[PDB]
Amino acid sequence: MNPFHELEPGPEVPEVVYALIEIPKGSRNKYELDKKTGLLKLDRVLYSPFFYPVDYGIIPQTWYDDGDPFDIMVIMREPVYPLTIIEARPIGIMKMEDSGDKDWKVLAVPVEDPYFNDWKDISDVPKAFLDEIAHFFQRYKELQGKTTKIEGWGNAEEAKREILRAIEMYKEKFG
Amino acid sequence: MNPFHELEPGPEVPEVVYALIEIPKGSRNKYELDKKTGLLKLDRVLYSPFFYPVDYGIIPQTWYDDGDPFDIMVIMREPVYPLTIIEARPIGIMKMEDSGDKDWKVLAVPVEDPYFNDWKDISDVPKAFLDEIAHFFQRYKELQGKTTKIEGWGNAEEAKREILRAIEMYKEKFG
Amino acid sequence: MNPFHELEPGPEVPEVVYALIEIPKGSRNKYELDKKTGLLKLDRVLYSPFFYPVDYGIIPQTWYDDGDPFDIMVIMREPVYPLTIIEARPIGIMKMEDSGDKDWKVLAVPVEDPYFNDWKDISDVPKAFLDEIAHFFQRYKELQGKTTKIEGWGNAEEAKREILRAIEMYKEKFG
Amino acid sequence: MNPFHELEPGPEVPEVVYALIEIPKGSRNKYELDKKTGLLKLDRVLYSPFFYPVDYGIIPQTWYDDGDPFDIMVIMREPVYPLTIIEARPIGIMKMEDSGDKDWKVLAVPVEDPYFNDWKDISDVPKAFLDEIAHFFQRYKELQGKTTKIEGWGNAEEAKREILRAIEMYKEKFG
Amino acid sequence: MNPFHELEPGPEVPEVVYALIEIPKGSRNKYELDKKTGLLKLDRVLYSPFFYPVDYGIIPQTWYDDGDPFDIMVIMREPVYPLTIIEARPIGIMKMEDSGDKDWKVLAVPVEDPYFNDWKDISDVPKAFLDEIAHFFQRYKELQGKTTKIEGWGNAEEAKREILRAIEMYKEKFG
Amino acid sequence: MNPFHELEPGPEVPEVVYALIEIPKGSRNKYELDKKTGLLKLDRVLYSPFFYPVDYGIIPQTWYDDGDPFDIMVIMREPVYPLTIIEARPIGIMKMEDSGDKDWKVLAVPVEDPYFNDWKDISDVPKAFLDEIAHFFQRYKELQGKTTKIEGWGNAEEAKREILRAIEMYKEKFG
Ligand SMILES: [Mn+2]
Ligand SMILES: [Mn+2]
Ligand SMILES: [Mn+2]
Ligand SMILES: [Mn+2]
Ligand SMILES: [Mn+2]
Ligand SMILES: [Mn+2]
Repeated sequence: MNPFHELEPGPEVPEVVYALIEIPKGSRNKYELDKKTGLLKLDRVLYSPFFYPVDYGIIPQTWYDDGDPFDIMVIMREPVYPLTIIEARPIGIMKMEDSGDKDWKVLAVPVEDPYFNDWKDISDVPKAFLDEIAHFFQRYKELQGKTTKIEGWGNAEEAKREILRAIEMYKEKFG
Repeated sequence: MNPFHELEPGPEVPEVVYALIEIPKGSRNKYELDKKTGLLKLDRVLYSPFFYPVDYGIIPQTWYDDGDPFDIMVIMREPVYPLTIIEARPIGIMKMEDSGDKDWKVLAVPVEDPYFNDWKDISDVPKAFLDEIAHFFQRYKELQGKTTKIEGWGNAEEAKREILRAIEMYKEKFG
Repeated sequence: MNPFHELEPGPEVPEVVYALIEIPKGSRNKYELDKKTGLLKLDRVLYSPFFYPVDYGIIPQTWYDDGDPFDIMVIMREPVYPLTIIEARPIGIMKMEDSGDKDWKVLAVPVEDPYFNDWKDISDVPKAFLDEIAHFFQRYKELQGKTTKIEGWGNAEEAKREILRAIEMYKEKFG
Repeated sequence: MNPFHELEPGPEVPEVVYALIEIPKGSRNKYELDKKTGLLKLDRVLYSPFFYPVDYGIIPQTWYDDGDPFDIMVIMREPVYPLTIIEARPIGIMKMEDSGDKDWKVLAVPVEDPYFNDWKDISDVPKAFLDEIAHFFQRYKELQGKTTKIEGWGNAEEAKREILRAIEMYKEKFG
Repeated sequence: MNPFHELEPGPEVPEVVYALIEIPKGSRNKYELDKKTGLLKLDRVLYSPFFYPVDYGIIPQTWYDDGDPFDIMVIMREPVYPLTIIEARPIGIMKMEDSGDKDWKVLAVPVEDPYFNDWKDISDVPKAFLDEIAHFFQRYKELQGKTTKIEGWGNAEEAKREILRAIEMYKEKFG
Repeated sequence: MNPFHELEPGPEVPEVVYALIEIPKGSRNKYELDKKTGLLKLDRVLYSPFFYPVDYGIIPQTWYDDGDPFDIMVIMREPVYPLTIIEARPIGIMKMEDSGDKDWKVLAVPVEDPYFNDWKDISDVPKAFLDEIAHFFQRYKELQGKTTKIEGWGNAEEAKREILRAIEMYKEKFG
């Protein structure tokens, strides 16, 4: 029972996808779905006193250029628990490379929080909030000798194209 | 692996049942067991700044008039995590309709918290605490245009009859 | 010393005011400044499982129609501690009556959280969030038999005029 | 100003007293009012992984056999912040000796939490909860080599007589 | 899907084992893996206001003298969620009997928290921290009439011998 | 009264100093004592999702090259509340420049937490923890366009000399 393989990418792809959350906002512990058992695993404790600024996880049945499930960041007011599924509306995409392939990350809002009803595109997000997320990813591995370049942000349409591409990559890899 | 179908309704039905908790007390996020995978899912974020006043979930292998597993509310001092099983003693039952069928909810205490040892019936609960729970359910969907009528509270015996009825409903539906 | 009397209403009244916080967002306990002494006092525990949706306090050296210091609600991502001073930009005002008294409340954002840099008027707030604040005040005293009437929301300009009026009422009262 | 000296012992002594809280329920840090100044001070960190089971503080303008202000324990569902004033109804008293000193402690409920409306005497408290409070004081200083003797619990009447006695000791000491 | 049987004892036994956490540090609720379904279950609420001083759980595919999976205590700065796997370096072992067979417990640190990089043996732990853990286990069931004798602490080498013995016990019992 | 002016620098200067805490570990809100009044004020919300890695405050009756009270960082397992006094043993000093000003900060442990009994100098601190504190100050104002230079860490002896120097600067400034 590995929810990464068992759940479909979403109920109305790519307008609404499922986000399987691994890390709640506010966590300094970096969790991930164990590849084998699908249990939650501690990947590492961040080397710096930083916390995930968003609920962070993966879209089920996706694969990406970086050889991982496609990352998704969901803006939740109250963080969820790890392994919670959220119906999420993609509104943009963070463009970054940590190495050699794209490690881009979808930015999304919960469909079922009315607070975010008018958040439909990247332009709807407060600039300082985008800058805080980009900064987190730019620096959170700095003490691990890792450097990352944030290229910028793409819009909702680009996010949705990339989601479809990641769904196709998963089908091509696993069938 | 869906714990709703896999776990028995309880170790000594209906004097002690299992409560599979979906929502810890204090949550504004309304979680539920995903029908298909049995993973935790965000159903919605409550539209108002209210929090679940009890640990809330379902009794495994039950079905009810409203076409859902039978709801159970467990009074915990320290909330549990979602998907935690609690051995629970039914002490009463909240009578309400949100629509057209009974959406009644068992009120229970943890067998293994000695704080609640003398809580055996509805009359053992502070009146204001019952009124706070009823009020939560009366108003928590008010901004979703939903109206609910709380009829009142039934006693431990009535709660136990309803649990047995819900166990029979599940057997009749699924076998 | 009593901070309600010792602090000025703000550093750039009424464009920027001091909010002296009594109740952090997420509190079910209703604290209030004892103007006998400067000390935080538990006014009551809310009768329902509701939490303050905003950091809630008073503007120093103000008074109001309801015989209290003028209320201010500050939108904070991370709640502050009681008795914390926040430099706040008024962006609107909630118009409500409590138990027959005009009991309006300023809505404001923290000047020094860049997240809110572009919140400058009431139209900048998500409608669902305004609705949730109003609903809270509509229902939080319902089990206490008290009645509130929410009239609606005024804009930043009206909030600022009310601030000036409340500043004069303090002079009228104590001066 | 020093709130231990500036506040009265209560608004309706000894039926209702002020509890000036030093330690919120759930704290492992042992705070205490610095009666040099009014300020909260870290007295120590408990040597064991135990937490205060009650909101713990002092009654203003009291003194006691052990050379401290008279201790009061308030049963709060949601803990208050340190230095919060609570209007408290004494319902009993814990009789204990600390390091050879009479060090009894009032047990009280908040007047303004309707949850506790019918708690008026020591027989209203769950026995397991009384046991847990006593056990905490029995063992919390064990790694510090200190010995405590818990004698038992007295009723509301005895608590109130002790409150009056402690009020007179303050006059004897400072008056 | 029972993670106790499904996961291997560790990636580099016995230098690095997997710790499947049942109870996060700070919990008063005592959780355990349900024997049958492998869901988290509330075993009991501790009878005293004590909290687990470490993240507590089991090593997968182990069995011990006491007829349970072998216990492991992991020192985490930020507690994990129940059912999280942690790669853990054994540094010592708490020797205790609660009854008649050894109920010894491995003490470990997370490999992937650099804070603990130089914690490799029992001598690396602050004495007061060992004393706090031993005290917790000595007293936490005191109100349940249970008495426990803490014998002392063994070193990293002894911990590793015992882990290997527990791995062999599991193979002998289940195959 | 203003605790920065009313409290002495410590009970056994400079071996033991008072730390007046402004910011609890784990805070993203940057609080500071308003030396206009004694009151806690929100200075800003950090622009990045970082949290203070230490309990952060000032030493009473000190002043410094940067025109502020001398900064002190206290390593607390459980964070204290703002405005809490902690008796602290200096063990080292972080040497850094903020915006062109010498802005060094004492590192200290609480005298009354036995966990830290053997932390008496800078070599007693895990290197990763020193690195995480420095990194925090290296990057926490990066989105604010401010530059900091971390020089390194000095030992307990140097910290204590700096404390004496800062005590004299307060006399120079106010005396
Ligand atoms: Mn990726
Ligand atoms: Mn139902
Ligand atoms: Mn008002
Ligand atoms: Mn005493
Ligand atoms: Mn064992
Ligand atoms: Mn400085």
